[PDB]
Amino acid sequence: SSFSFGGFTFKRTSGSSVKKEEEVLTGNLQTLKIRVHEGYEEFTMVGRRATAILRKATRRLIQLIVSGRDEQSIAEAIIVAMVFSQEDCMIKAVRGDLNFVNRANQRLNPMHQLLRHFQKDAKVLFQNWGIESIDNVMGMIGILPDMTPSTEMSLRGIRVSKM
Repeated sequence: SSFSFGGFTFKRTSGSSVKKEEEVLTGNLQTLKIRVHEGYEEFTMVGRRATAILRKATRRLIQLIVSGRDEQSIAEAIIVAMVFSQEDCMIKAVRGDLNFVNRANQRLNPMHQLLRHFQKDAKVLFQNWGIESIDNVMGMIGILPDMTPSTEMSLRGIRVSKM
């Protein structure tokens, strides 16, 4: 029930999915054969400096609650979750070709390609994801596309659990 992605251990806590291959065009008009997880799943994410609860459906982030020691540790977890979501807006936020390889010169898996692209610079990803008005929930806060806190708005589906 656990696996690694992007520096985080993911643990599925509920749900299930079936893989279906889909061929999409990235935002840079490159073909990419993604391995789409169809179904609704709940996960925890545990990294060195950040943790999260993630609920998602097929190519759709429903809820992400993130905790972390600072804005950029939090940002790291968000990037990973947005890529893992497989959302169309994330695919379309790509701005360069995906040709990443490991030290054996083997091409990274598609979801790794995407993660490595956004790990260059996540600004377009974050700007394109979507924002929403929020309610002022005790112990929680919004996070804006520039990774600063807000009590009025947040990235869509995403909240930060404060200390």
